[PDB]
Amino acid sequence: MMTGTIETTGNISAEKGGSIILQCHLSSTTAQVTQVNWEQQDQLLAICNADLGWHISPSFKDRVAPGPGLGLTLQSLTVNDTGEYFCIYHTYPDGTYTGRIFLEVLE
Amino acid sequence: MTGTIETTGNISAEKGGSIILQCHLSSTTAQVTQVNWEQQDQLLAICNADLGWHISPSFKDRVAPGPGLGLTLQSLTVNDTGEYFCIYHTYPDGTYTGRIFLEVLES
Ligand SMILES: [Cl-]
Repeated sequence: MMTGTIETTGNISAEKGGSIILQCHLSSTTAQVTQVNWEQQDQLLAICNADLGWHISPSFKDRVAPGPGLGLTLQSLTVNDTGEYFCIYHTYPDGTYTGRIFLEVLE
Repeated sequence: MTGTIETTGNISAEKGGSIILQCHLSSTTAQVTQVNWEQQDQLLAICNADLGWHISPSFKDRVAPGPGLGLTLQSLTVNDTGEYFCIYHTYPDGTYTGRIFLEVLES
């Protein structure tokens, strides 16, 4: 019933120390994007709210720049950064769409 | 981090009658972007701070918005039995979820 789909930047590799762009895109729906959250299973990274702008959560402020667009740029990568990241689009009237990216930080 | 959700709890109600599902978000000053009413599988309604109520079309006959941020179900059937979720999408806090289990009865 819900027609939106999400593309993402895929399952990726960067190396210890570097940077990476996390990005998604919502296709195939005319619904309004009211907010995008970036999260892990257990943690919030950042929110773009259509009305209010970007908020980066304090534990990531140091090493995360908003954008480009609705994406996120991770800096100073460590091994601990390995795992799943999620771009969560909150929309009206369709509701929540979620894309997934797996990151692996290399030895 | 700081918010908590009260709900109307776990409920029994009678085949054919009506019920109010309600949640309240406390202990956070964060702005509520919208509140989704969902089952595990499906969206029932969204109340969005800018756009107002959307009642999802397949539920329009049996779900009336309100009171406030809650939902009223009418003409319950045994299928209506299950989990309902009130999912607050907020800035800068993120998502808080309240749970309500509905068990619908004969006699
Ligand atoms: Cl807002």
